[PDB]
Amino acid sequence: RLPSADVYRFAEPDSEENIIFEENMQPKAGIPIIKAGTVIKLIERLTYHMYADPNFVRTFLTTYRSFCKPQELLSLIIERFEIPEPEPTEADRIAIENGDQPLSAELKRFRKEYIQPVQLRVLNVCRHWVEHHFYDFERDAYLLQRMEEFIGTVRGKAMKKWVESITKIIQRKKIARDNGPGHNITFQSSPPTVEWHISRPGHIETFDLLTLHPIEIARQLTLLESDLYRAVQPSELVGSVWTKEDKEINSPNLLKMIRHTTNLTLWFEKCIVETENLEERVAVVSRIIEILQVFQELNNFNGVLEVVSAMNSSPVYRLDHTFEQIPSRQKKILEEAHELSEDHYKKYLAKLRSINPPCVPFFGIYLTNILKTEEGNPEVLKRHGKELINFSKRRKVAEITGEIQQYQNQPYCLRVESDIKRFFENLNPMGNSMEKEFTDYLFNKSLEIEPRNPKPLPRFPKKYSYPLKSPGVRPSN
Ligand SMILES: Cc1c([C@@H](C)Nc2nc3c(c4cc(=O)n(C5CCOCC5)cc24)CNCC3)cccc1C(F)(F)F
Repeated sequence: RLPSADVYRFAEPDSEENIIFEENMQPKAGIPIIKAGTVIKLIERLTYHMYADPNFVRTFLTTYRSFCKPQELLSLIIERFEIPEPEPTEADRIAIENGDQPLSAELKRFRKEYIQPVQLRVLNVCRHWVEHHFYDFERDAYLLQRMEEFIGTVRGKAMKKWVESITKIIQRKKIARDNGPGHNITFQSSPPTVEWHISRPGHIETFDLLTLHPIEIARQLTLLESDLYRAVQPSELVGSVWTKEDKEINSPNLLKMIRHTTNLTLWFEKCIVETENLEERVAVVSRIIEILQVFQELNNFNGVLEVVSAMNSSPVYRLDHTFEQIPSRQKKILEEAHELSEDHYKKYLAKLRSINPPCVPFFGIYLTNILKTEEGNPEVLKRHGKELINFSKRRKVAEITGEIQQYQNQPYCLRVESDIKRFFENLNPMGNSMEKEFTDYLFNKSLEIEPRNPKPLPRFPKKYSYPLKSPGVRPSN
């Protein structure tokens, strides 16, 4: 029936030396769930003759980079396509030598019941690859040449529509190379006016924390973070690519999210500790809590928990004389914001699963859970002396990426202000410093502005030449 191992590797039999399945679920579901296997066995079951497996295709193509390179994958699926057909029977040879057509009964069967199935499943994998994962081919024009040489040498009536589907996707993605962004945008309620404060509209030189409006700070950062959140692809997280040695190649949108998070959070800390006058620093902290209010009103959980991160920082959290003068209202607001994180993020996930769109989810819990998954599961399971790729680990990370992805569909009914947007895109509080040494700077600055117990607090001069009373978090209705 099936071909032999000396001509075709994807016809080696299943064993505990080559595949492990999950026994959780599946009491003869038809399709088993692979816990682990060799890459050959994974590719085989990705392109199986008995069944299509679209959930495995998606999960595989999101994650394969943790176990297999693009060029290796393309070689493997092409090898899977190249099935050896059987030789004729002795009677069919006799028919051929007589000048007649052979009956060809097993060959006709094997084509219909093995080859065609596997080959159409290979094309299904290729089609999913060029649609949802085209960045591999954007990063590798030789990979694209190989794919297009493959797809354009496929022969057969049965393969025609798949080849045409794949090539239309490849051509459409080639247009995307020079096109880029556009306006789409699911937005439904009426948007507000842009709110303005000490900064006169367009006078970018004047823009600061206390001079832009706190509602508008929150709304433009929410617009920004919504776009940053929505730009991260699933595959950028698998293997923790942001902490591999090709991060700035292969985590482009992910590092932009991470760096924004760092720059805004350290900018809040910087704003606080470099205001050495206590009374001004209360105004700073109070304004950041008002930005947190508007983040809470917008359901930008990412912006809430960035302020939580700044206020719980070593430099800021010890500034007891500042927080003593923050009113009980704003203290309750920070307490409730901290409570989002308490008990493993219990209140966060309960709130997130009960609010209505739009939102920006907190991004850093997903990174944390992916790292816990990465550090807590082996890359290979050992069986019988052989090492099998832990695909259950990859499925676990892929599941977490889908919990991100379900919220990437929901932009805001907020008006963009392009100068405030560009201002916040260009935050760099550290400058030429690095994070650790900058936060040690900020901690030393904290100890300057509020010294420790038996050294009394000195009086420092003002730095703001402008009114420090906020306009408030209520809009100009
Ligand atoms: C509420 C607040 C906060 C918020 C954001 N922090 C915190 N708020 C609560 C609890 C916390 C426990 C804790 O272990 N941490 C630490 C986390 C690791 O980093 C070092 C701090 C921080 C906490 C316990 N439950 C009650 C609410 C920051 C500054 C000023 C104020 C205000 F009270 F003045 F408003």
